[PDB]
Amino acid sequence: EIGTGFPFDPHYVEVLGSRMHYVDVGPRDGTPVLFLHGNPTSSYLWRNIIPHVAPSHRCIAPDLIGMGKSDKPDLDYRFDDHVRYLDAFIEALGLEEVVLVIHDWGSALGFHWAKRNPERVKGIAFMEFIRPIPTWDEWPEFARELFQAFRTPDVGRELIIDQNAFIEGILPKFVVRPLTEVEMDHYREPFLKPVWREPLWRFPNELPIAGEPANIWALVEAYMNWLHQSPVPKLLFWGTPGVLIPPAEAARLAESLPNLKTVFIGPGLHYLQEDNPDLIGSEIARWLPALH
Amino acid sequence: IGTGFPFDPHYVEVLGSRMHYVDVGPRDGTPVLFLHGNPTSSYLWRNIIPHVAPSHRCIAPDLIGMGKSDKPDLDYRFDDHVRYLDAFIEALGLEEVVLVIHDWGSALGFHWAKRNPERVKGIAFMEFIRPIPTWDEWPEFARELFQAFRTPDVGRELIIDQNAFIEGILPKFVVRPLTEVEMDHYREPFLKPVWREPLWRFPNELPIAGEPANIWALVEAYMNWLHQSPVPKLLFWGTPGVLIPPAEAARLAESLPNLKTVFIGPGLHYLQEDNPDLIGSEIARWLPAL
Ligand SMILES: [Cl-]
Ligand SMILES: [Cl-]
Repeated sequence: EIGTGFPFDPHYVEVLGSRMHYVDVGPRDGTPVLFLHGNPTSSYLWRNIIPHVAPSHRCIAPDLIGMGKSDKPDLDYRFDDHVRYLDAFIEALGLEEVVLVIHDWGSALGFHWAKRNPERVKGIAFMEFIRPIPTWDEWPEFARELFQAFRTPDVGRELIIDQNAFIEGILPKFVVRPLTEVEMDHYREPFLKPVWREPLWRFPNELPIAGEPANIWALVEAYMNWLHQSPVPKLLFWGTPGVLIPPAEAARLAESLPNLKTVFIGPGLHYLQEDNPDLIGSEIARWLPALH
Repeated sequence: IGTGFPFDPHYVEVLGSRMHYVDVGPRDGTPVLFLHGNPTSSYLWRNIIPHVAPSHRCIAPDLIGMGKSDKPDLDYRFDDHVRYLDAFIEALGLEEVVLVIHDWGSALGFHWAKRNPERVKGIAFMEFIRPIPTWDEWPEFARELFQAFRTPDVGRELIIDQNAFIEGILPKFVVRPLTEVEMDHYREPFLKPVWREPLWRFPNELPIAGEPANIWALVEAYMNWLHQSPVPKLLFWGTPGVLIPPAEAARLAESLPNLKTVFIGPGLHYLQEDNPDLIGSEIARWLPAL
């Protein structure tokens, strides 16, 4: 029964201004074994191979830049981009000599690194690796039309980006046994529809206005009532005309909040820190010792 | 007004995610906890912290999904932020704190303070979230936009597609002009993302029938190196395979020096998913001989 779990603590190293994730298990010394995945996978692909090797050797399995749990900087993600990031990853880890275990585009990276660093490679295990394919007749007939479409302008991006054809189509098509839903979800995870700007939209939809949404209205009314009764020392900064706290609200708070000091900061709307940070910071500093 | 952000990054793992935070000033004493709101980050506090750090530890987290913190798959409702900030505070082992809070950071800070009243030694606040009884009390110059933000479909087109909260509201809500350097700090966490670009670029780099020529030459070059190199080699292959069918495995057995070959049985391309135990155990048996 082939394992679906990924029982590996995350490790990250900063590389050319981004972070790359990697598996790092086994002893600390000896020759490390460096596992390189390809498209559209991650170190997840090695999850059931690493445990055979970890008892005797250090196992390092990075996620290529833009993949797995690695950062996704704004690159073209051409082969040369992957070369740069993997080169810097190996150097950031201070690796000397390695054994390579490589697959697909990770094999193009590994072989290219090995050719440039032959003294540092003690062995290469490889499988289903990138070699020059002399004609499309040498490409498997059952996947020829699809890969030709991937390489066809516009249509390739529709299939791979809009329809996720490489994860939903190629990946199970190129495994003989059936992948489970848990396994597909691990492969889907780095490429789900991005969170992106969701937090910025959800916040205004939570603002407590005219009783709605009711759960936030109740919670905010509760802490406003707490503030009205609490002896906690309070410091209010307000600007004019303000947004949430106009002058009239500042005066209401002066009437209603115990133990309140109020500072007017001058012109201000909502992000008062951008209009008079020096007064805000200096007044906080002056107020803090009075809290002893 | 300074535009730089001269604070070393710190990260802490919270509920499976990394949260970024500023941590400056003395390492002990009561800490001052700065909480930003929408659509900002610890960057909002960059010119206020230096007044406070001489006397007190200053901690300024980026809320989950914002700043340099991770972006897990959440709804990003208020309750999500409550959970991650609660766990952030406990992860740092904070006991008593002074709060300095703004906007949704004030809703988070006041709500935390009410639930933990023994641990709050003071609260500084500004432009904070309070119950707004009617839209009448929302300033007219921003009222239509916030009504639109809360309208189905329209609100997402504005905030997500057009970045209205960063490109519109943020400078609308500062009296002086924000500089482009400041705008770029505020834009950075929310730049249009990379997404699936690597998945499409890879098949367009495959060396097939000579193209693309730069990859063809590079791949030919390392294949020529492999054919002359004495390095120990171990090839796993399956049937029918994809890139390495049986006839190609046989050709490699003839042409590569110092090669051991292992047939794994049925296999196409991701052989690790069809026979991981044979691949892993054969690598383990092979490594001592190196
Ligand atoms: Cl908001
Ligand atoms: Cl590919």
